[PDB]
Amino acid sequence: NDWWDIPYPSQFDVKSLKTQSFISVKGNKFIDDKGKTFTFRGVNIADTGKLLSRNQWQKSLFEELANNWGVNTIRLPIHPVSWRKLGPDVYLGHIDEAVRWANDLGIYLILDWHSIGYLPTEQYQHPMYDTTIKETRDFWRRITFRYQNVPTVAVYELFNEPTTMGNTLGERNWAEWKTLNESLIDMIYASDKTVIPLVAGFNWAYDLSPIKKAPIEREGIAYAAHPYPQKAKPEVKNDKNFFKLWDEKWGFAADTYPVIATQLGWVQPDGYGAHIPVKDDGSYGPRIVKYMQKKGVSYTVWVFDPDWSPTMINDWDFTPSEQGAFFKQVMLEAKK
Amino acid sequence: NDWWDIPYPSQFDVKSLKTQSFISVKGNKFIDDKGKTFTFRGVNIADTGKLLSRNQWQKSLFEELANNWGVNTIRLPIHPVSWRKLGPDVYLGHIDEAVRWANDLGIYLILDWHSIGYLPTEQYQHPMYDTTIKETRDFWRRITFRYQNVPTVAVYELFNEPTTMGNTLGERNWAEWKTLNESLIDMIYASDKTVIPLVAGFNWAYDLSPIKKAPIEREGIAYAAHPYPQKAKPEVKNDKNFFKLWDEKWGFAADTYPVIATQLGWVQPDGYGAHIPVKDDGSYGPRIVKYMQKKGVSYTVWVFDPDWSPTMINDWDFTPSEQGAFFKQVMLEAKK
Amino acid sequence: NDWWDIPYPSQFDVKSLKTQSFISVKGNKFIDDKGKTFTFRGVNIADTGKLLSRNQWQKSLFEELANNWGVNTIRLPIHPVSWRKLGPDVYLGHIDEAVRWANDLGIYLILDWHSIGYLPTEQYQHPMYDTTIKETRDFWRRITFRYQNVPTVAVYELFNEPTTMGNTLGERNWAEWKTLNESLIDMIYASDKTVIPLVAGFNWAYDLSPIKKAPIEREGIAYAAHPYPQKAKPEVKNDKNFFKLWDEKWGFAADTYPVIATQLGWVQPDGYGAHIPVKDDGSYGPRIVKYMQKKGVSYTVWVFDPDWSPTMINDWDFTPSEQGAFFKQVMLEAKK
Ligand SMILES: OC[C@H]1O[C@@H](O[C@@H]2[C@@H](O)[C@H](O[C@H]3[C@H](O)[C@@H](O)[C@H](O[C@H]4[C@H](O)[C@@H](O)[C@H](O)O[C@@H]4CO)O[C@@H]3CO)O[C@H](CO)[C@H]2O)[C@H](O)[C@@H](O)[C@@H]1O
Ligand SMILES: OC[C@H]1O[C@@H](O[C@@H]2[C@@H](O)[C@H](O[C@H]3[C@H](O)[C@@H](O)[C@H](O[C@H]4[C@H](O)[C@@H](O)[C@H](O)O[C@@H]4CO)O[C@@H]3CO)O[C@H](CO)[C@H]2O)[C@H](O)[C@@H](O)[C@@H]1O
Ligand SMILES: OC[C@H]1O[C@@H](O[C@@H]2[C@@H](O)[C@H](O[C@H]3[C@H](O)[C@@H](O)[C@H](O[C@H]4[C@H](O)[C@@H](O)[C@H](O)O[C@@H]4CO)O[C@@H]3CO)O[C@H](CO)[C@H]2O)[C@H](O)[C@@H](O)[C@@H]1O
Ligand SMILES: [Cl-]
Ligand SMILES: [Cl-]
Ligand SMILES: [Cl-]
Ligand SMILES: [Cl-]
Ligand SMILES: [Cl-]
Ligand SMILES: [Cl-]
Ligand SMILES: [Mg+2]
Ligand SMILES: [Mg+2]
Ligand SMILES: [Mg+2]
Repeated sequence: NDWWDIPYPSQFDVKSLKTQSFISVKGNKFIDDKGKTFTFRGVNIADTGKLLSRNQWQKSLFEELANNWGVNTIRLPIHPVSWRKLGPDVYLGHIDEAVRWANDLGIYLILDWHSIGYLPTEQYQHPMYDTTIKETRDFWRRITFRYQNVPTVAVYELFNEPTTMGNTLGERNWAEWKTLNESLIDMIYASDKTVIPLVAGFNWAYDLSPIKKAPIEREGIAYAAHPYPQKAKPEVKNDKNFFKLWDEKWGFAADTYPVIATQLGWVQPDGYGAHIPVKDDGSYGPRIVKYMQKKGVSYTVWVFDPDWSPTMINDWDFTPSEQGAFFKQVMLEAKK
Repeated sequence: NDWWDIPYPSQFDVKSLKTQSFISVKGNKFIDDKGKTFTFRGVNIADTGKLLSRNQWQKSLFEELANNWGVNTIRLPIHPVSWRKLGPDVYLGHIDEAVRWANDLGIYLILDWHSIGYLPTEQYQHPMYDTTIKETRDFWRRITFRYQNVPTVAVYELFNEPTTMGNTLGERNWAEWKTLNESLIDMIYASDKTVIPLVAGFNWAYDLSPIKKAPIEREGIAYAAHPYPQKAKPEVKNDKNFFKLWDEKWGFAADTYPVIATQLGWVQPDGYGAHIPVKDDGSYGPRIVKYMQKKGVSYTVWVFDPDWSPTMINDWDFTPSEQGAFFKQVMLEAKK
Repeated sequence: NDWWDIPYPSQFDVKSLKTQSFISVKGNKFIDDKGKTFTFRGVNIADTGKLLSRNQWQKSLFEELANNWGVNTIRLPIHPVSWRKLGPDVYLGHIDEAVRWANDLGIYLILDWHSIGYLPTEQYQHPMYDTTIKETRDFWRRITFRYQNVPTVAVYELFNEPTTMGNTLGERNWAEWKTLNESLIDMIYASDKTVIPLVAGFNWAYDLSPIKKAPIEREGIAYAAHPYPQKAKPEVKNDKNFFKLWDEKWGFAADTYPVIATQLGWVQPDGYGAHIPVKDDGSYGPRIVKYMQKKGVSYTVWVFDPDWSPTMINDWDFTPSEQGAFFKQVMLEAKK
């Protein structure tokens, strides 16, 4: 009504949660607050607004994943268009639901500001990802305040997929991107020092190689990787050659910092919603899992949804897709 | 209708005003155009839009202040949300009213772009204060053009209360803020060299100390200070200790440049709309007045409104509040 | 409907066009792809949205110009307010029409992002020109993608008229403007290397003199000039004195780079829609044409419209205005 009476914001009520360990960074590993090494293992679900539109934003979704798919983590890809469409207040109210659901089940959330493009020039792959530096800062300001001292919310993934699309969106420049990530980290750490910022490299969060010489100059962070099957292109398709290429671009990072592969997965080239870079004959599955397990790398498969591809499920009865069936058994075995 | 026919803007008609002295900066003082030392002494009123909503935007308001409260100055806190809500054209049309009313009564206006936060990152304490560098420049561009050669409009207070809220809004950086103020000053001086820009420091316009080594590198400006009672926190509460702390952070500035305390005031801790940093037992009143009178510091008390706190009045019949009664007698005595 | 289903954009179908030479830059000249020196000679028409509003956006308009006025070029001044009003999708669909019409007639288009002001501070002469760096980049991103490999679209005129209006809009700074143009060029060249970027100087695209020491550091570009009659102000009004002043500020550029005078023209001081800087007794016409022909300078007269001034026509039956009659004969003679 009267703009001067608009309330100041409130923080999530931590008393509403059951006891749950905080996850933290220690050297190249995540650890829980009992000191035990921890690996994020789980899935993406679709944007909250997408799920709400078909009445699929429900605790039953989290229960299925925790109880039947072996997950300890769900990644929420918050699309800026949806953040605007629902509005911050309403969107945050739904994130609160996810927090309570995850907490009840003893699982963790990665909050992902889900854009694709080059934030320093504010140019993007598609309008669903459109944002500004101002809006991006404000999202992280609001999130960090609201979820202060909440162990369930473990990771703040600052910007899903940095890319300039062959420099059509701007001139990719590591120093500039590094500085902007450091700026976001500083805002976050000023508000909550317990959360783990997750930083991505260029080429759609595939190339971490700039961190060899110029890593982000902040402690307690982890690095993202999106090792989709068609990103590495060896002439001879075997474990050794893929492993070497992955090592060069992103895997080396796990020697020094924790790494979360926050997107990975495949569909057959003639399968549902097939597109570059997610097409594969299936051999990628065992290979990427072997690689990640060798390096202790964390992961959230894309995507546990029957509409968005590559799918893990064929329907809302959770009939597994090819990749779904594969990762389900991997996660169930890892949980044991 | 057709965007190509939208008129270019017009300037305030100076022929509509009665003769009134221009106020200017000379060394550490303000002077009128007869050469006599001048002190701004007055009050804030509420945002124009707030007053309009209850039909309280009236000349009778200015008349009460000039005739009965001893003021020579009114500060208008133009909130960006209200600037947008009324629209520039309509808001400026109401500022024109204030100009004619003030001019008729021989009093002056401070125009305050009333935001709280960190403009370089475009992050703010509350959405009522939300703005951008672009909108802020445009506000000053429009204001400076419209009120060219108008003596009644004396001071352009560029940004009410700079703060990063413990670096949650961004990393406070004096060089960056100094440069941005210099940029705004350059736009203003390109359009009207007679106006006085008023520059604020960090910690909600409390800390001017960076100007000891790095003052804004422009002539004819003054500095703002917001010495609310709870800003200085001496262990022993007496004149000497408060004076020393005020000296350290803002009072020293008055030795070299003119200073306007554009917000100050108090309410009892159990009084109406009490909040940090405006709570005091009342002893602050005599103390801040003694301090300002000693240093020749100008001031506008916050706020001459019965709804917005700390109030100077309890109702629209102008029943004085505690601080209202106090400052009313101070201003009346100073006017004599 | 559902934002995740919003289509990715498509490119203009080059198979829809008849064969037409590409125009390119070679040293200080334009050449066609047969190697012959080429001069752009033509007119501006009004903004597409302006023409649509009165049902004047028609192929008949292009046919009149190509068949009866001797043009080989039409400049389209795309106003940001109109880009927003129609929306990118609809505006681009109308530009597609112009492409097909021009191509059919064997003539070329200059696409002009038609703003006036200082892009680095995002401050402008009038709201019809209002834009941001983000919107400007996005316009060029969309344009370059859509018209890839289209010979008909020859020139991308990045920003119509740079000016700070006496530094009221910001502090003019060549290094800053040069860098921003280079940034836009890099985005464009990443998407289509065949197009010709057209760069403007300060003082409403009049002053190219900064390029003597600090030219844009990219190949294949041309420079704009807007030599309106009142821009040069010799005390003695003859060819020699105007030529010298034009030489100093913009004409020298044609010695080293190709130049397009993308706005020029006049109306009598007591004529229709007369204003600075377009007022002249008519002697300017022969003088500017003589000057341009001497230097091999390309041009598009402002403006072939009966409402927008200075006009080339008095009505939609194409009754020529004074300047219209003059330039019509110049262009017809040049075409022969
Ligand atoms: O396009 C060629 C280039 O592709 C590059 O890979 C991109 C890839 O990283 C990206 O991965 C994710 C997106 O992050 C995610 O948003 C998207 O979700 C879609 C979903 O696929 C649709 O079914 C649904 O309707 O809408 C959602 C919207 O979020 O899922 C993909 C993984 O499938 O996807 C984009 C295209 O969407 C890829 O462009 C690659 O890195 C380059 O090498 C390549 O040139
Ligand atoms: O919040 C803790 C921190 O407070 C810091 O002080 C801030 C103070 O400087 C600021 O002063 C003014 C505002 O500038 C002014 O906008 C506000 O007006 C309110 C009014 O109080 C309400 O009654 C009304 O409904 O809405 C108007 C909107 O303009 O009045 C205050 C003075 O009372 O106020 C803010 C809070 O509003 C303070 O945060 C302090 O500097 C820090 O040390 C402290 O940590
Ligand atoms: O104003 C004083 C200053 O004028 C400066 O010249 C400007 C001049 O370059 C500019 O040229 C073009 C504009 O680019 C173009 O947009 C405008 O179109 C108008 C048209 O004139 C109207 O009839 C119509 O209704 O609306 C369109 C909107 O696009 O046409 C002019 C040429 O006539 O025009 C502006 C004013 O419109 C000039 O300010 C000059 O360079 C300075 O020296 C001078 O101080
Ligand atoms: Cl990239
Ligand atoms: Cl594909
Ligand atoms: Cl601060
Ligand atoms: Cl309080
Ligand atoms: Cl200029
Ligand atoms: Cl004029
Ligand atoms: Mg947390
Ligand atoms: Mg004035
Ligand atoms: Mg082309």
